[PDB]
Amino acid sequence: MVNWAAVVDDFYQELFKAHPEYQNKFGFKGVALGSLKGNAAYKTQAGKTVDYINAAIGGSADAAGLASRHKGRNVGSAEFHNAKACLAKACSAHGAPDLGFAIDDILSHL
Ligand code: HEM
Repeated sequence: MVNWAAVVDDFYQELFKAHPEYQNKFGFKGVALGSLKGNAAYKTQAGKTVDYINAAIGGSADAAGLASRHKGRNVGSAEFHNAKACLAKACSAHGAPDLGFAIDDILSHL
């Protein structure tokens, strides 16, 4: 099966490398990027991200609800466009399909 967990790990490496300040909104704020896999807050967040991807592909994802939740953290369209780029890189590095369609669905509610 597609190793979405590995894709997600690379995604966060790309995301926080390009936009380190985004990491301050998370429970693993301040943690060195190279050590995130050993952080409990990160493990939970990564798991939820993997789940969301599998839900988008599976057809059960609630893109409107995820979009609203992000707005509730002052995360909007600009951040998701940046994320779209980081995720494309991560997908490509693992021979996984691009997930732009899934991010676009979230964007349609931002
Ligand atoms: C590919 C793009 C993204 C995906 C698939 C994604 C997915 C998710 C998911 C599934 C959750 C859990 C929501 C829940 O528990 O109901 C979450 C939470 C969150 N996301 Fe994202 N997200 C993305 C982009 C971003 C970006 C660019 C930021 C910028 C800061 C961000 C900030 C947050 C924050 C602060 C939380 C809450 C963390 C917490 O509860 O400790 N997200 N995201």
